[PDB]
Amino acid sequence: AVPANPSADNSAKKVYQWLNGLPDSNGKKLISGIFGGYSNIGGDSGFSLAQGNAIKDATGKFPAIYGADYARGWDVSAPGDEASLIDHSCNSDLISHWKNGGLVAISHHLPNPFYAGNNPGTGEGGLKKAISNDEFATILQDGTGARQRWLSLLDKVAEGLQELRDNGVPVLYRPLHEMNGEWFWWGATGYNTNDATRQDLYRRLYQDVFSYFVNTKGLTNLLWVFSPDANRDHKTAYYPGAGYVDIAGLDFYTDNPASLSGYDEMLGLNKPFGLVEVGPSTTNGQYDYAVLVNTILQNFPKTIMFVPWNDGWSPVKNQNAAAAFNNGSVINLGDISIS
Repeated sequence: AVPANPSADNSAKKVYQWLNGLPDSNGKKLISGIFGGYSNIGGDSGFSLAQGNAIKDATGKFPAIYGADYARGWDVSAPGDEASLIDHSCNSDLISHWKNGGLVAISHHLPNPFYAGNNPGTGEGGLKKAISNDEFATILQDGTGARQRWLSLLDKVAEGLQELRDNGVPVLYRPLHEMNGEWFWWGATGYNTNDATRQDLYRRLYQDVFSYFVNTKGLTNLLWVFSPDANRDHKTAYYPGAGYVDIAGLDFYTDNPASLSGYDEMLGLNKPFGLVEVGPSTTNGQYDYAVLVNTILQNFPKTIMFVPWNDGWSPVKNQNAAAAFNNGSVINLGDISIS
């Protein structure tokens, strides 16, 4: 099994190979992570090492994967300043993390390129502003204002991913996540609706990102994550195909960790599978993270990573983080051995 980009650099190739071996691995086989936050926002949700350091304090382990998100799609910008809503100053810490033997994961709550200023007259940014199939289609038509903002957004993401490339850092790159959910602009029109033409447009949009980044931007360091929402239907209806995807993901929020649906559907892709976003439904500090680690290990053994979200989803703000992260089968920072 080789990366989807035929030009994948050595660093990305050796990581992907190592990920492909872990379900067969006797000892450690389940990679830990945390979401460190959003690049360049204030307060607890902002990116820093704080999320990791709090887990080191609670568990004595630093998560193996540190996640950042480049974008604040919930905020409006000036029309023509849309790339202001993408920031990658998080990269400096992510590079130290790779250098200490951790892995880096990038998502982006992208602004909605259909709207100048990412401003649809809604009272906020267009992150969760739905658009029709006709409106969505304009993001893929040469010469449109939507396509121009789209590429401008992509350029500033690419800038950040290129810096990481130039420091020899492979990236678990998770674009256009939870696409089978009705909430994001890039996602479904409806709640569990089977819209073939939205499905086709999403596949086309993901493929647009893939070739832009693979050809034009020479982003050799990316392992492409396709992570639908575990609590919505038509999970693989949005799959762009084996040629576009390196890692199969689910975003999995629940009060009962055993209730995961989509597992065998997603194993069908024949890709390394991860719970690339994880936490409770109810943000009340009762979620048992040791239960999750055991439930994975016993019931979803092909699973090779778990990445809790930040805030009230963090193991720190919940139960038995220590037990979860010190499980004999868990890979934390310091535990990764690659040729």
